[PDB]
Amino acid sequence: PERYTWDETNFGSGRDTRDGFIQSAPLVVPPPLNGILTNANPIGTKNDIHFSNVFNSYGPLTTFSHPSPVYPQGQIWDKELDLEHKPRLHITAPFVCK
Amino acid sequence: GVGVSTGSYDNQTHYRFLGDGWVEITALATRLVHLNMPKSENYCRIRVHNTTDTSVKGNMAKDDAHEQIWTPWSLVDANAWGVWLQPSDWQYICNTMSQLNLVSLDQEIFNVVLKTVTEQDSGGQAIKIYNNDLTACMMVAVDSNNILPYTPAANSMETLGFYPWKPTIASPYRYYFCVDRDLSVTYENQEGTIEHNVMGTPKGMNSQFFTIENTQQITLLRTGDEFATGTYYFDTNPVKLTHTWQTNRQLGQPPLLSTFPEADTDAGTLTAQGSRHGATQMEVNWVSEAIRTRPAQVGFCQPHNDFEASRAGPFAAPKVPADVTQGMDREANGSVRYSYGKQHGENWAAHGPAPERYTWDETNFGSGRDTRDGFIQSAPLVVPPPLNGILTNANPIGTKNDIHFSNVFNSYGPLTTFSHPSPVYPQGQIWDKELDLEHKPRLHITAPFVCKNNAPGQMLVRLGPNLTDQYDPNGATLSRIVTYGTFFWKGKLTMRAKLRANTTWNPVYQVSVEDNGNSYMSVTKWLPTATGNMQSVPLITRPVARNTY
Amino acid sequence: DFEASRAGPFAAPKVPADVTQGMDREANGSVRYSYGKQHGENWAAHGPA
Amino acid sequence: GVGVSTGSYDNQTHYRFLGDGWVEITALATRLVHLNMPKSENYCRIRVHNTTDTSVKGNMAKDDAHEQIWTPWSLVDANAWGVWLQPSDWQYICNTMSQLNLVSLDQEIFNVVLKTVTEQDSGGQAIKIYNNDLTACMMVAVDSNNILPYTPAANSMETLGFYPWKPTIASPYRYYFCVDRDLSVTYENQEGTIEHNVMGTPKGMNSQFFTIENTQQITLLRTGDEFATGTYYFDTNPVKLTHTWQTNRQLGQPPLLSTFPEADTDAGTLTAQGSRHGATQMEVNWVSEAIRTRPAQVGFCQPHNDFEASRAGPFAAPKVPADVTQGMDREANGSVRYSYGKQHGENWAAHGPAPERYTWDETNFGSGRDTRDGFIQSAPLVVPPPLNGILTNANPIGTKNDIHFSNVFNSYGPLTTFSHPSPVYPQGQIWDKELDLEHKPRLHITAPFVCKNNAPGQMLVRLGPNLTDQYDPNGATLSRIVTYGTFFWKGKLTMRAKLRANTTWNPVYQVSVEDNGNSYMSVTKWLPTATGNMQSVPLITRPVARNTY
Amino acid sequence: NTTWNPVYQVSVEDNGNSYMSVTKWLPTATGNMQSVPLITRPVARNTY
Amino acid sequence: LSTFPEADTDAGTLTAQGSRHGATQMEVNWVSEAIRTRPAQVGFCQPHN
Amino acid sequence: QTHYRFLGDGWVEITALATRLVHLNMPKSENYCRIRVHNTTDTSVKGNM
DNA sequence: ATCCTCTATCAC
DNA sequence: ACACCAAAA
DNA sequence: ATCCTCTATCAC
DNA sequence: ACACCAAAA
DNA sequence: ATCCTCTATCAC
DNA sequence: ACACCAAAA
DNA sequence: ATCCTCTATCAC
DNA sequence: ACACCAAAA
DNA sequence: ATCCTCTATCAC
DNA sequence: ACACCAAAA
Ligand SMILES: [Ca+2]
Ligand SMILES: [Ca+2]
Ligand SMILES: [Ca+2]
Ligand SMILES: [Ca+2]
Ligand SMILES: [Ca+2]
Ligand SMILES: [Ca+2]
Ligand SMILES: [Ca+2]
Repeated sequence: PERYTWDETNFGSGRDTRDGFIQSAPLVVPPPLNGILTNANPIGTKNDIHFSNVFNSYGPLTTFSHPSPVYPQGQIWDKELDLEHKPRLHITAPFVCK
Repeated sequence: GVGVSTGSYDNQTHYRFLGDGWVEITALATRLVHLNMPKSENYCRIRVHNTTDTSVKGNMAKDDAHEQIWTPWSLVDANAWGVWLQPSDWQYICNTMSQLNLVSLDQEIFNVVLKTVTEQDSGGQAIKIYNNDLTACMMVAVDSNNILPYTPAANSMETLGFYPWKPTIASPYRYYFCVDRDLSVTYENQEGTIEHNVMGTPKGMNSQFFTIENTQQITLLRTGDEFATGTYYFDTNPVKLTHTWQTNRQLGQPPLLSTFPEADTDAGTLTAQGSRHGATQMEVNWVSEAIRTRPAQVGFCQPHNDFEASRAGPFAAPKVPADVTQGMDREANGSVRYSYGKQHGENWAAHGPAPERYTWDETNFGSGRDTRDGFIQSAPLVVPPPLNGILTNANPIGTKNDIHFSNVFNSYGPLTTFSHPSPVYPQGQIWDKELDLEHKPRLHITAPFVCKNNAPGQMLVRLGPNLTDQYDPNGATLSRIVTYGTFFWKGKLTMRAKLRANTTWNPVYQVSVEDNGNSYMSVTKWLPTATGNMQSVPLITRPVARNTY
Repeated sequence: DFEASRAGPFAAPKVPADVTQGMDREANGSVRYSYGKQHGENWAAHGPA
Repeated sequence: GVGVSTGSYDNQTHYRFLGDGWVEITALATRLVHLNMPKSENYCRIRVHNTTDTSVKGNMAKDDAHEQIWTPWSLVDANAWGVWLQPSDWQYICNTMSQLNLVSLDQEIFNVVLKTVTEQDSGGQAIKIYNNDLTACMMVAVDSNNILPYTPAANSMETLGFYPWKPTIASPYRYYFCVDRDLSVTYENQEGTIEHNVMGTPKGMNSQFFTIENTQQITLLRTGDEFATGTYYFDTNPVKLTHTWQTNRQLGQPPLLSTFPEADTDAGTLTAQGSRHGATQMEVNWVSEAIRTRPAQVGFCQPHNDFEASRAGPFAAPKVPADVTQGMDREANGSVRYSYGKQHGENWAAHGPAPERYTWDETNFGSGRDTRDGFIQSAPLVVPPPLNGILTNANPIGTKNDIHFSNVFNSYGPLTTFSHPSPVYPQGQIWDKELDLEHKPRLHITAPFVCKNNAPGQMLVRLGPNLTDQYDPNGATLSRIVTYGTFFWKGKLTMRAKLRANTTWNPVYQVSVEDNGNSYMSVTKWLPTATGNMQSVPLITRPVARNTY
Repeated sequence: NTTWNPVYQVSVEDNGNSYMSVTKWLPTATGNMQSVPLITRPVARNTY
Repeated sequence: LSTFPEADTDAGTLTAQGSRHGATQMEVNWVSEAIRTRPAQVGFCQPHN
Repeated sequence: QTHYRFLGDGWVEITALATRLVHLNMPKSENYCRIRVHNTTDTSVKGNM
């Protein structure tokens, strides 16, 4: 089968794991060592597993953009989960019936 | 056709009282603005790279990389409490009301003054002669449709004077352009190099260049002309004027007493934790205020100094302000630090360029978090936890000594409910536009009022190019008669509040002043000096206790 | 997730859910009630228990 | 009576959408114009002879001989796309519409500024003082009846600024007069002399001398005055916004296939040319796409560098633009070369007087001609032609090595059908007057729109003679107070277009931009510099494929 | 249209090695063709 | 801006981070695009696999 | 076909027309089958899940 | 306040 | 946009 | 375009 | 000139 | 004379 | 303050 | 149930 | 056969 | 005789 | 069950 990867175009919303870092306490001009966790330091003793793979930035002030539709192959509309508490959207498709 | 004023000075504030204790506050702002020729005759796409700082290993959190577009136009922002109300008033409103809300805004420009300067007396010394040109003109325009990007002046303490009897000037219009900056991570000295600290060039897909002239209707103003706004109506949500306290530990039914105090000293007791009724979501066969079930989660844990980065570069993540707690964890519960300066506070007689600063600690108690005491137990709950049976604010993550679960833990979720921040009196921003993102943010920390629909068009101004007898278009760079001007600006801001109701018993915290002391609230602070200098210190908004359940 | 504020410490509430084969109770917020004779109990149950 | 603006700045563009996808585009142009005293106080009948160049043997094609009449008046031409629309817009229109047409024009002058300069400070150094005279006036007039000869400014890149935030000035009014110049033919060095390179004197029968003052109604404008045009209605033919391709070889019924391809590689075959049905106008008993009969002739052969001459002197014959073809035969299919300069493109930071140039290759394919392959066979057609049985682009005419049948062959005729040229975005001319010749030309290469009836009267302007205390009419030549001025010009241009329909399958060529590259279409080109410099590069008009049969 | 500077448009390109090459949305000699996903939202927005 | 470019090459400069006006939610006595206050958070960090 | 109906204020009413020839043969199972699917062949590996 | 060289799209 | 050039624009 | 510390001799 | 001070100015 | 990127709170 | 953004504000 | 590349001789 | 191609067919 | 901290689901 | 919280419930 032929395959195609779709890279979303909502820039300014993306994230570059490499440069993402958490400093500490009381902010310091140039951080020590044990004063900043980076995408190098390993979590739970695994070499390649970093804070990224477990960090969730989401929250109140977290605002973003609805994905886009993909021309051929893409899905158009979709039903909504019958869950008393719904999801802010489906990645499955663009249009979700209210 | 000239020699007759075109407007009228009025910097008053009216409290119109209506029934059921509703109130119609009316803000009157009049101000004298000065303005001189924009150095660049055109639009400049300028870049800014601080290699001088980005090059250091630890330094990144000091990154100022970006590329703005400099417009020869100047903005007229009044979006800052400090511009409308009088110290005392803010007192009054806060000490007396229960809620406040934006209603409508009305702006007005008039009494245009245009002058040119001629540096003469070359036959004697070096003097300067002042005189006004009548034909000369000014230019105004309003981006009502908001085609241009939003540029809040408080976003830089560059709004207008908070002092009426003293003039003021305008911040020049400048806006961001698309680049795609990149910077690597490093610490104190480490080893190797900063692998790559790049900037970048304009991308076809996101290049956006506007021009006041191709977007708005510009109006010419000579001396006798005058300009006036429409009347914008705010479509916003009101802001409570009361702080809260209650935390998950104090929500509803206090446990039942079995032991009653004897004297005003000793306390009382409850029933056996083992043999006590109630509910919990832990397996233990007992009960404690700590583990008892509550309606929802008040406040939540936020990640400390979460510098994240995108094609733009790195930046600190914003975060919902909250009480600092005994833990004095500021950066931990998003307090904010302002750096205002002499048109917005400062003393006045303060020497040097050193700006005055103020950190604001939010008053929504019961919502704060004390990092120290925060801890995660394990599995199957155990009375007193082992060691490898509880992670604390001591244990280090990813091999770093000072980095703990706090700096990466995010408590947020469905049951996580909190309170909208409060406004800061002088220096504070009032309203703000909303991000055009199909999925919005539950609020902005940037300001109190966020417009549900479209928002106040920004008011742009610029002097008109006063030409000389010599002019060649193809000519390198050329002369223009020196010129500058002034004009008054008048604003109208209407608000709606209601009087608070008294129901307690025990009096309650009120914003007050104090005799000549070393007290934060000391009259003298809001008083003139012998030479006439004064400062404006932020004031408490929401002096009175609320209730949340 | 015992968190704490000016009030003191306390366990964070959490949306109940199925426990799963994993029998992870405290993990998917099941709730434990401790009612007593006007609200259940047998009746002939002895002691304050 | 002064100190109050008389008009309003607005350089916007509105797209009014109506049903059936029709559209009403509205162009708004506002511009600041500067103007100084006309050196000649009168009308000058001046002559121009470039003997310095005409004298050489090969040189003639460089002849600039003529005699113009210099009027102390200045023209205000806005007839140039670049003045109305914004880069992006032209994109939009072209990428989205299917046709465009002129509708109406409206001009307006206002906010007059008149100043005099007094060079003083002779008691110190050498300064210049600026100040405005109120009583002073400006003069405007409109040759609505078009008594004066037409003088399109694009006919010289001297129209108005294409950049709004930057001022501009006017081209002075000048027009041709009757002489009867004559020049002989010569090459590289030859022998003998240039037999006679004469100019000549005014002829009684064709002498035509006009004067703004005896032809128009001049209106005086002081500072508080203002002037405004009527509202001209264009009576013109629309311009398609699509290029074509099909050539005589692809018109209608493709021959019948007898052999069908096996794989995406190999091709298919037709039927025996001998044993194939169809029609031709050659005697041969076979058939081939080359000789088959077509509806008519698409495009035609034009004579190369056909310098012809009349009582005026020599000049190159104009010629209907067309595709250049693989043959890259520019001068052969009339592409055009423009030499614009900084108010009309140029970069800006380009050094020296060197003007920037651009050659425009027409996009009406299937209409072009490749000189190389063009050939004439003989009599009675022969399968493979002899030698003296076919004249090619190798064989020389009249004993000159490089002069072939092409340079003298004219393919034009009844069955010769073609396409109207296209407009060029910046720098291009919009409309034009028609020659008052009882027998007209099927179009002008000069511009897209030619007025069927009368046309837009030219707008003339001139400053008024500011006299001194000293004046003698019989006096040789005399003083007048230095003076110069400015004013804004506002134009309104309305157009009508319709949206294109999508019917293909396969997407189609669209005008787009590209990331920071070495690409012709690179955002950066239409962007400001750090000091604020920018250029305007011509853009493709008719990006989309049409159909002609 | 409000910018100045033109803007990204979805277009095709001559017979190349370009992602956007007419030929992709064209039939073969035996009549074969593919459908390649296309860009939705070629044009720059604004969010603030 | 406090420093204006000379030629289409070199860039411009800002004011002293220490001596610059604005607001931030970090304790430092300076200012930088990186730490400055913004309206809200655009995009967010998601857990990998 | 596909029609672009143009209305004022630049609103547009697009109309999609789809016609297609469908083929269909007898459903092998005459009934409803509750079938199961386990890929032990892959689930058994250590890394694979 | 533009209509084909006047006034005068005067020829409406 | 009448108002299309020489009449009945 | 003056009314008792606002708007508002608003309390007429 | 009501219009007077705390209501019904 | 401010309404969500035009004109046009035009959608009243 | 309609006029809440994509329709029938 | 043919009208100038859609619907729509829709522009009657 | 209006219904003539870019408007008011 | 329950309506979001008063009177007052008073805002109907 | 208006009566949805800050206006015109
Ligand atoms: Ca609008
Ligand atoms: Ca005439
Ligand atoms: Ca006239
Ligand atoms: Ca008064
Ligand atoms: Ca408007
Ligand atoms: Ca049909
Ligand atoms: Ca009650």
